[PDB]
Amino acid sequence: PTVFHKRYLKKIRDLGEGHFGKVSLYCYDPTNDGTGEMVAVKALKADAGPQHRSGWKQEIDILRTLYHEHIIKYKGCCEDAGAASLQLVMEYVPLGSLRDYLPRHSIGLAQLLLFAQQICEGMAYLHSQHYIHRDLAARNVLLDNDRLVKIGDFGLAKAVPEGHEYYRVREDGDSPVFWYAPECLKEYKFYYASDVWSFGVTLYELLTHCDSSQSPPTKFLELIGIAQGQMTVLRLTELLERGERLPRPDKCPAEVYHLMKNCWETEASFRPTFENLIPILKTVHEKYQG
Ligand SMILES: N#C[C@@H]1C[C@H]1C(=O)N[C@@]12C[C@@H]1CN(c1nc(Nc3cnn(CCO)c3)ncc1F)C2
Repeated sequence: PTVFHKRYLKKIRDLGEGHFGKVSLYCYDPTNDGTGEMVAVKALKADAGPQHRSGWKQEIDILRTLYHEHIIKYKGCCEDAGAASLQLVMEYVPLGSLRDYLPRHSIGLAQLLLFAQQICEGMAYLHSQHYIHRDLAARNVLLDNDRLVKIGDFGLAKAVPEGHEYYRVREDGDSPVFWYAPECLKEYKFYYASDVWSFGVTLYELLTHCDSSQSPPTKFLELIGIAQGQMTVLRLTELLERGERLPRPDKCPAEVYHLMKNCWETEASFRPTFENLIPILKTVHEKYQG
């Protein structure tokens, strides 16, 4: 319900961008004095079509209904008269994404597992509200402080229809295929368990400290090759069905690699849920923290 008056919004810097949107850092100063608040403002590009505009209004509604310590805080909206929609105003998460932060800050295994646990808490909460994320990756996990992480973007999140166990996708060029389970790539169905697969890929990112040369697109494209025409996804699907997986990251314990592999079960029903992961991660964290 909170309305931001565009007259007090001063742009500081870009925070991220996608195909049909951009997130920017703004100082919202209704004075000019030191009572200024820093906010993350997400805007839909003016040239976006009806499918993206309807999806935008759904995204804004999704963030309004979500309130959890490991989910970015919705702050309000303001009229985006330039794009003729609304701008989603959220809290500014100061340390940015783990994708940006990890290659520059060598973080201990213990803090990595704490983040892993926190992502699961935020995800079990999202699944309890009957939503699927569809874009769980380290670029979407924001660092507030060294002991606090938040899921910071919901651009692809969808409500799971009432008497159904999955959502039917309709794959696009923006689909994060390298974080996707076989059932998403093949049958065009996204289950709650499909997010658990993406969590396994996010856990692999964290354990590689988000090193570009070890990234899921880099590692999978080395396995598929580049002279494959329109067949990257088909080749990805068949390597996954042969049981090929991203490798064990350097210094990753065998137990945590096994947990990653368990999130990556080909059969979606064999994967743990986010509720199952929480006491497991709690326990593996206490272990390493000690
Ligand atoms: N459309 C579209 C766009 C692609 C979608 C996008 O940018 N989504 C996001 C997850 C990114 C970052 N972001 C946010 N980032 C922050 N903090 C922050 C500080 N430094 N940095 C840059 C190093 O990461 C980011 N606080 C809130 C956010 F909301 C939201």
